[PDB]
This record gives sequence, structure tokens and C-alpha cells, in this order.
Amino acid sequence: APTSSIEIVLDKTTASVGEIVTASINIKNITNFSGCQLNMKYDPAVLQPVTSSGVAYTKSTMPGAGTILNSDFNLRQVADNDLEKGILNFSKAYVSLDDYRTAAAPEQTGTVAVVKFKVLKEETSSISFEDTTSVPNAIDGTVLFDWNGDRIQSGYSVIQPAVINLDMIAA
Ligand SMILES: [N+]
Ligand SMILES: [N+]
Ligand SMILES: [N+]
Ligand SMILES: [N+]
Ligand SMILES: [N+]
Ligand SMILES: [N+]
Ligand SMILES: [N+]
Ligand SMILES: [N+]
Repeated sequence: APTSSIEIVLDKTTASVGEIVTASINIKNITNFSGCQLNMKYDPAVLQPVTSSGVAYTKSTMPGAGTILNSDFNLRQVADNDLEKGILNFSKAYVSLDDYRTAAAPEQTGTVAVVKFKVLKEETSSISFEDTTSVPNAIDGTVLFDWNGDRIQSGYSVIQPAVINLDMIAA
């Protein structure tokens, strides 16, 4: 596997109508990682995002908590989703960067966000980050920041696509 990466990891390989699929956004060895802005695309005819309580996402809904970016260094969380098109766009980053650097234990590896999806149809369907004109410096729909607030411009693999029911592929 690549030394440094971001990947959308699914808890399931296959799913029937009515099941929940959990997508974990996992980073690995991102030097001095302090936050991200991610543009994720799914097929809204096949999957429906819901919160941990089961509530359908709205425009401002953030993904669920993972295993990192859960510390109180004044986390900034902003979402701007398009549920009609199947786009989740969210920013999640520590603001208290002086305190974060001082702690000297950067969260370089872990799950930054979790998205739970209701499976609406049993068919092959993918989830991937994708570029968007609203976020021009994205690398395959991903922007990762270090703990100086600087964009990490290279060196990590965007591992894609995540696919449910690949065994049913039409192509
Ligand atoms: N999968
Ligand atoms: N959520
Ligand atoms: N954490
Ligand atoms: N955390
Ligand atoms: N803080
Ligand atoms: N804080
Ligand atoms: N992880
Ligand atoms: N990871």
C-alpha cells in the first residue's frame, strides 16, 4: 500500500435493499495533518446518507465522527451538501493550531469522518472524491492541511473508487 493516503473504506462488499453501508474516510501517514475539505460523490438513486440516529442529511449536515479530528482544538465544521446530485462537501479542521502544534502528537493516521448510507437499490454503485470548481486546488476532490494551515500539495495517494456490489457490475 502507499505510505501516505486517503481512502473511502466500506464496511461491506455486498448489500441488499434496506441495509446500511458505512463509509469510513481514512487517512494514513499525512504529515502534521490538521484538517481537510472533501468533495464526495455518490449516486443518490442508489444510496441515501443518514446520521447515526437515522436522520436524512440536509445541506448543512456534517458526516459522523471517526477516530481523529475529535479533539477540542476548536474544530471548525462546515458542510454544503447537494442531496439531489449526491454530493457531500464538508470542511473539518482544527482552528487552535498553536495549541495543536504544542501538543506535538499530530493525528497523521485514522478515520476523519464516517458516512452511513441506506441502500436503496441492489446494484453496483461507487463512492469517490471528485474535483469541483468551488474547490480549485483539490487533488482528486481532496484538500488536506498541515498544522501550519498549509495545503499538502503532493505525496499522498487518493485511493479510489469505493464500490458496493462490484460483483454485479454492468460494464
Ligand atoms: N466494498
Ligand atoms: N451526521
Ligand atoms: N480522537
Ligand atoms: N481527536
Ligand atoms: N481551543
Ligand atoms: N476549543
Ligand atoms: N484508521
Ligand atoms: N487509516
